[PDB]
Amino acid sequence: LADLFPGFGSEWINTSSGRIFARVGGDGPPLLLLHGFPQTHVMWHRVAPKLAERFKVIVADLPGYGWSDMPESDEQHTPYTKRAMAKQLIEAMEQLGHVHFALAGHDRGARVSYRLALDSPGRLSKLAVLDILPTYEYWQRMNRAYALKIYHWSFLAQPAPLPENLLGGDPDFYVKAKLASWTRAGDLSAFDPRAVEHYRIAFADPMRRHVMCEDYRAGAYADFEHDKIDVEAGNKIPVPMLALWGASGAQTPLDVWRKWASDVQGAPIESGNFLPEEAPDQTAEALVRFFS
Amino acid sequence: LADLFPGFGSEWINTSSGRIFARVGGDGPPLLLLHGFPQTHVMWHRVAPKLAERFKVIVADLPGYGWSDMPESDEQHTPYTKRAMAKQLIEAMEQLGHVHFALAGHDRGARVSYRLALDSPGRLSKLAVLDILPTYEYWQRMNRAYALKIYHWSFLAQPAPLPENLLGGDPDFYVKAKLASWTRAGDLSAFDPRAVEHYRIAFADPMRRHVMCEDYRAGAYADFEHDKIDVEAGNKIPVPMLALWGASGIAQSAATPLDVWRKWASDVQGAPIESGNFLPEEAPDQTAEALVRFFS
Ligand SMILES: [Cl-]
Repeated sequence: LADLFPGFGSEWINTSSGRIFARVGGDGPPLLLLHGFPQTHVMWHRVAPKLAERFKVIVADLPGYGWSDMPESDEQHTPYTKRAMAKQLIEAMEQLGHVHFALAGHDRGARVSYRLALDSPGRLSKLAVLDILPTYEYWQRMNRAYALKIYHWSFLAQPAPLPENLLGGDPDFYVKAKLASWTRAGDLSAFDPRAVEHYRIAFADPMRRHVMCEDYRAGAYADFEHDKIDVEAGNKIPVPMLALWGASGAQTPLDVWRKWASDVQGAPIESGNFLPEEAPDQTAEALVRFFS
Repeated sequence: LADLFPGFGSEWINTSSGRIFARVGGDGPPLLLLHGFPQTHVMWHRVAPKLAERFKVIVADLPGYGWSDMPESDEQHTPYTKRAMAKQLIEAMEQLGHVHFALAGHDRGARVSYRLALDSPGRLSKLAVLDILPTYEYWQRMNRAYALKIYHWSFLAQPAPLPENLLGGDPDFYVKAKLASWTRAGDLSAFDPRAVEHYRIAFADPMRRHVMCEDYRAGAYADFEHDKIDVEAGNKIPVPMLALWGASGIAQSAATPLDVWRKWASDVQGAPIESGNFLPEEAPDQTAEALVRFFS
């Protein structure tokens, strides 16, 4: 497996729920980057160096993902709820002495990120979310068209062992097909082959796949219920926010986030749903300018 | 594989879209029975003998299912649309000299049946649909709760080869889990083990699994569009109709099925029966009685 982060160290960070793995580089104000599904921290390999010019950049594997430990789940999928993941990553950041930091997330990591901002806004100076709407909004939008487009939200959330059993027959094909399907190009050409190998190796492990299903089960149930409480309470994120999204993938995303946050700017980028790899120069530029 | 219709004949019926396999028994008015997913004609084995006491019973494998031929599909999934399946089965019935007949369908076969009644009502004396609402009605109900409870409508409709690839690793496990999960009890006890082996063997063929995926792809697209045209036009089935459904099945999930069917048909009756989604196997005496009384 290739080292795709020149000048970055490798850290295992202890928490009460298990170790969080991170690549760490740069100096200056602290910036945490959180990947999503079906990827690992290495999805930031194209943009993290530009960020590390100006920030101390911490590129973490989500709880249960990549090389992070996998806490044992339960009947409500608790450690893979975004609330729980946010609490664990707040603990990890405290181990480094970071109790107020900047945060950017993509996909599931962006879900952790806006949940973190709702639950513990004092932890964040600035927030970026990439290629997402709140989990509540996806579910509110779930008609025939959406059930077909984002079928994996219901499929991966089916009670165990249904998706686990299916995913084990040929995991390489499934993860490579998802990676390609969600890009503008519809193939693997936006990715570094070395990064695809990281994703494939992670996805090849049945325990790692079970975590992903627990993540989507949380997304269908507890995450949705947490979001619903905020909607009903009229809670809006007060942290300055940036919403970025691939125009060919979230997509009016800024209209949606304005209902969820009181200080948000945003922009589409010509890309599918893997912005930091499909449009790394654009994405890095927007993030550097926002966080500075 | 076992003979579950002892005494019944067999036919391999030619049509422009491929052969239809059927077991044929009894004597009297013609009655066609159409199975669904993930099953074959043998799911009628517990009610078919009783019906054969009063009707000429034709127990057919759906186009692409069981031992019927599997036509090559196309970009619109045409031969596995319920419109096309109904045309094909109309041809098959004509080969037998049946141009006006009674019809009962279950699950996908019931979808073929109500589409048949919408496109070609003159072909049916009476119609029974088991364990279903119209395809349009399931999609209209699509929200979070529904998407989570009936995931396979969207899963199996994903573009090929995604579900085919997933189902190929351990097909026995998936189909046996579907059969058990959709029964009242949640196990395989409602089935004759010999019938389960018919279902398992069919599902073990990748070409048969591909057909099933095409069926659900049609169900997500062309079948839905066909249904949408009829309900937006206010078209109702004029053929006298019976709707039966298992109380624990998904046709009675977020709907009162008879009220749904009254939107689609101008002369409909029906009733729930205590059962999951496999009425003719889970509640055979009750199902057989309802059908005999209705078609008589
Ligand atoms: Cl998604």
